[PDB]
Amino acid sequence: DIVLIQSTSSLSASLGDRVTISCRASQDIRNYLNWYQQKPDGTVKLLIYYTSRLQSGVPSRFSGSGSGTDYSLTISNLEQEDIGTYFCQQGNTLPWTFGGGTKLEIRLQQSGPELVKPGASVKISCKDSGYAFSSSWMNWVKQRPGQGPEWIGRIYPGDGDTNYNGKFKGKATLTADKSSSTAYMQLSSLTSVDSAVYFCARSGLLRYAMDYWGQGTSVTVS
Repeated sequence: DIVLIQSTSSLSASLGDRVTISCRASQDIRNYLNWYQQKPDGTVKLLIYYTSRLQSGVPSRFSGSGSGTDYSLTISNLEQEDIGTYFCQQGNTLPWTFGGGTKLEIRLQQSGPELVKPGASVKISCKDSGYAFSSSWMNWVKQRPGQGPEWIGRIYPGDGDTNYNGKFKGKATLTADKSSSTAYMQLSSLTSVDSAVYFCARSGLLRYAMDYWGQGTSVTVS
């Protein structure tokens, strides 16, 4: 599996400062590198895809560069709304993998939180109001505090096709219901390591770029 490293895990700067965050891959990822921004409230948005393309709506102060194994994201002049944690993600080879994240500071409808007993199981949902639910891939991502997110797998509701990250094949079961435009993920035999926030994130135009995100579901093992 490809490993992504963000050598700076935390950085503080001043408003107006130029900021540049690095992402290094263990092997050539052929520019299939995306950047996500997670606000302090936990919401996630795709900011840059395919190394340098800005998602619609993203301010021009954001830019991405790189090639081979070395990539970077730059904010030309920092604004308050840019505070949060940035994660790079490669889309060259499955399973998709993310960097550990870089927290920056100033110097889809998912189901509710669940509290589970050790060894129990949970089944969380993600409803898509978009018309392309049945013709898009619904991905699921795990995020533990301060850890690099992990891509769990994906399902194509159109025909039920699934792809799992080997690490989660015995842990997660993905299903979907086209009639209600809802995707589900069942997590089995939960351990303390399974306590995390789980996100559903859709991809379609670019399979390796998740352009629509749910707000996340916090699963806690007691």
